[PDB]
Amino acid sequence: MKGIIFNVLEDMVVAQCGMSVWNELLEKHAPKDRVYVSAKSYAESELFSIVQDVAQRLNMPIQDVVKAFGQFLFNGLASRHTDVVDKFDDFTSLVMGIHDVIHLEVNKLYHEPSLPHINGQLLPNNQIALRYSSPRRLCFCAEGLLFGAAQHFQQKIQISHDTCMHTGADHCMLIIELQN
Ligand code: HEM
Ligand SMILES: [Zn+2]
Repeated sequence: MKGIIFNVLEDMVVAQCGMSVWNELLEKHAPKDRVYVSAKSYAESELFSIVQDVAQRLNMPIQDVVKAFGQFLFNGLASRHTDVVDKFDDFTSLVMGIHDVIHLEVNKLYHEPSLPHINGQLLPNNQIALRYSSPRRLCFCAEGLLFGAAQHFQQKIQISHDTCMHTGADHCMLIIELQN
């Protein structure tokens, strides 16, 4: 888990709960004197432990917190990597470009990143079928990021997530319908 993800999480937690809460979370869940360097890889367990704590504090499902973070995360990534996002003229182009374009540019900018397996099909009814697979099981973060990307492009969307790893499947299937 690259530090940039933790950095955007910090922005969210600090903005919503204050720096003392963020530092408390780091004391509880990260090694002593932890500082998240954007380019460096960290144990994904640190991220999950932090988000698990937040979710339990709010008495919410962890996956709803993860989805909220995902939506927040798109702007966090877009802001830090504007050149990458600027490559896309619309929502559909971005989503269909996750596999080819995003994956490439991240591997160019980061040392040994851990990216999900994402594959998109544009269907003749102009729905997008997005397959997700990852050991991290962060499909709800993916769902959140898609909504974030939709907001960015001023595009309204609906997502059906009727196959999911969290129920035992070896992948998730996110059907994205663009609406008016
Ligand atoms: C709708 C658009 C996107 C989706 C669905 C998506 C999906 C994801 C997900 C779900 C993760 C969590 C890791 C995992 O699941 O294994 C991730 C990680 C990541 N994504 Fe994306 N992403 C999107 C856009 C972007 C963009 C625009 C960038 C720009 C650079 C980006 C760069 C990254 C980076 C740097 C990581 C962390 C990799 C690591 O921790 O090693 N993503 N992505
Ligand atoms: Zn899923």
